[PDB]
Amino acid sequence: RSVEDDKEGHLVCRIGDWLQERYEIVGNLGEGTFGKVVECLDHARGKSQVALKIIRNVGKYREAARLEINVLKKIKEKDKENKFLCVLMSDWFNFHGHMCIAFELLGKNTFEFLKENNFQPYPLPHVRHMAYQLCHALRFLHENQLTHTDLKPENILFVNSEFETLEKSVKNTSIRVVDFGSATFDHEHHTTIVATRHYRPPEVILELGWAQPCDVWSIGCILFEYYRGFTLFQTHENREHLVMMEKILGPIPSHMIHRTRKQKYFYKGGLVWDENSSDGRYVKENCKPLKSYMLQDSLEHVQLFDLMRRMLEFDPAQRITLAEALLHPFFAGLTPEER
Ligand SMILES: Cn1c2c(c3ccc(Cl)c(Cl)c31)[C@H](C#N)C1(CCNCC1)NC2=O
Ligand SMILES: [K+]
Repeated sequence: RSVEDDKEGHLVCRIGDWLQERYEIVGNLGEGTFGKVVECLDHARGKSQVALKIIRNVGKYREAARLEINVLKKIKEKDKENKFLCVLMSDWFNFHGHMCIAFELLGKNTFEFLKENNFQPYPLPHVRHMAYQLCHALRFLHENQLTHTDLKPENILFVNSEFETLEKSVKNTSIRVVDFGSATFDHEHHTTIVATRHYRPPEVILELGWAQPCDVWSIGCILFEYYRGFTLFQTHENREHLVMMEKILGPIPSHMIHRTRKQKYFYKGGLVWDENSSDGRYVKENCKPLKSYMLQDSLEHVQLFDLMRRMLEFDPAQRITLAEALLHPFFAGLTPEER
């Protein structure tokens, strides 16, 4: 039956409407300037649960999602045994201008969970299993001329976020990667600024080109966050961010300085920073060498920090690959099953 759009290009629909005389809406799950994501029953797969992404009837959002779908196709094509932890897309159609993409319902994101637990960090066993899934999934993606570009706790969902009480622990540490809306093939237009602030690597800030090494940094940042419960780089300005990195991580390689069109942030090869000034006192207090954030001395932890540091190399050409990461002695600590 006839549908309708609003003054802004959103499909008009609430809980109880159908699309394709197949999908029944029964929940709201997310919204934005892309459109809606609604829970549905696939009344042509015995009423099984789906997340349906419904995109605004607008040129740029609709073309953005043409590519989102190409990526999901490539993935489904490559991960037949269903083993590479990237979200399965079950369906996709152009509904009266609106692109819709259905996926398997999943549970809470690793951000929602963390904040529902008062920002106390995941045990290290959990950190290890999730780091492993993440390394496993994006390696798959990277041997397929793809880069995700927007990895963060919000974009990683528990299959099943049922928790126990202790302070909360997730019964099941299985996660999916999600939101391939930003993912770029090696051969296609690289958007310049990419990733959300906290998870953004230096070669992007310095506008020096990016590729797969972009996602590895994102992961290094995310693991720090799983391990401490709080972000590595708590800033919203490019100059402070580069200074925090240097204070947490070490001196930027001078070749990356020689090369960046972002000269404004540098004088005679040094970053411009007022140590003795409001923002100074704060970063001096708070931004410390990576090894300082270790919460215990034991091996598992040292093994973790070596991976994080390798994931957080300034020179993207130097940074660890995820194929390398998979062999790291941090991942000798894994059970048979967790393997
Ligand atoms: C709850 N949720 C959401 C998405 C999902 C994609 C797949 C699945 Cl199975 C779920 Cl449950 C999702 C969307 C995507 N991609 C995003 C869109 C941007 N942030 C990441 C998830 N928002 C959701 O509400
Ligand atoms: K923020």
